[PDB]
Amino acid sequence: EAPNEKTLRIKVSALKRTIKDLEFAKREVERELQRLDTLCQSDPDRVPQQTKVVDEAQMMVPHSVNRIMASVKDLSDYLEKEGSTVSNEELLDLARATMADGQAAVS
Repeated sequence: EAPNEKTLRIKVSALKRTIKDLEFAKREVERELQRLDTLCQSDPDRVPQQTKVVDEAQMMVPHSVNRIMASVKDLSDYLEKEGSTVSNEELLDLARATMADGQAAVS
C-alpha cells in the first residue's frame, strides 16, 4: 500500500505485458507467412492484401521490441529513484527478473 510499492508493481506488470506482446507478435509473423501461402494457392486475389499484412507483422516485431526497451528503462529509472526505498524484497527480485526477461527477449 506504500505508494512507491504500488507504482513499482504497476510498472512491473506493464513490462511483463510488453514482453508477452512481443512473444505473440513473433508467433503471428510465422502464421502470417503461412496465411500468405494458404491464400496464395486457394485465392490469390487475397495475396496482395496479405503481402501488406505480412510486411506490417514483421515491422510490429521491432515496434514491440521498442516498447519493451522503453518499459525496461522506465522501471530501471524508477528503481534508482522512489523505487530505491521499496522494502519488499520479493517485488524487487521480481522487477529485476522481469527486466532480465525483457533483455533476453530482445538481443
